Amino acid sequence: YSREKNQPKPSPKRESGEEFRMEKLNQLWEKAQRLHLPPVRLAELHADLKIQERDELAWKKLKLDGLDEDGEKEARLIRNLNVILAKYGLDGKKDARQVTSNSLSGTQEDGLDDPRLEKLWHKAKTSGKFSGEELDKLWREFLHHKEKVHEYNVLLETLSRTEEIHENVISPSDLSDIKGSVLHSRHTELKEKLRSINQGLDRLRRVSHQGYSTEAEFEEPRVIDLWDLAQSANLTDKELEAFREELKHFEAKIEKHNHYQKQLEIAHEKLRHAESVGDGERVSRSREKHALLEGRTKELGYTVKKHLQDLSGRISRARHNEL
Repeated sequence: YSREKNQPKPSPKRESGEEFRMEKLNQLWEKAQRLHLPPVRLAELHADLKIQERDELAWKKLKLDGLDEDGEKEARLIRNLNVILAKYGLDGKKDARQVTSNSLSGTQEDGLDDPRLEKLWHKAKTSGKFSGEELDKLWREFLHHKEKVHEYNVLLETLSRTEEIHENVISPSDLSDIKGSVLHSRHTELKEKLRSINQGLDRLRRVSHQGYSTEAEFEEPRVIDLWDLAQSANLTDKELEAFREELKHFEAKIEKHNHYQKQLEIAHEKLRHAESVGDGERVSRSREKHALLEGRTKELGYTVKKHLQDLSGRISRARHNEL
């Protein structure tokens, strides 16, 4: 009834020892142990890891014999490592960056390859102070767009293939079939995600074209104000009169420049709209005035610069009576 059959139970020996030849591998094994997984899964997972160890030995021996050269074998092993961790989703990481660092560095120098990218990078870097710290921030979002876009495009292109299957896409359906949260939802996500991305790039354009320095770059209430003082700085009547008219014209000139700038901005908007026509009309006329207005603006700034130096020196001191 009992059927003892067998029942071995000899004294225990070596209650501990080394499992894997590597401590690192041993650590991972312990991690799986604490995780606790089904018997079948544990045996299968453990087996796979064992294969990796064996393969490692083989790779070493192959190199010893002298066969590997491209290094694809090692790359395959590395890729598998990431793949296994990726599937398990145990590829956890956190920011910390220890106090010490290799600070070694010594590889190929790279940064900008596409001329278009160099335009924005250099434009800001010089347009103001877009120092690699600020440029880096802009780059954070730049690549962010590249990665997100590739995911949407890559994923779309991925499922796009499963559409021309045996070349067949048509059925007695005005809109296939929608019952809620099916097709319409996908289209909405497409417009929402793409428009968001499109708006994102537009935002970057607006930031670089709008999110820049504001307020007058000069018109300081010090230099110009000082000239205004001139009168209160105790001057002669003749010099005061010539000065009064001189200052009046200076303030009037700057004011006029500002007016042109306003019209220049509006004119620019019209140019963009007119260009949308495609007929090429009004484009030439708008461009002509566009450059002319820009020319006067630049010319005015130049004149002010010279006037600033001339007046600065002459006003330095009304030493020669009427100067």
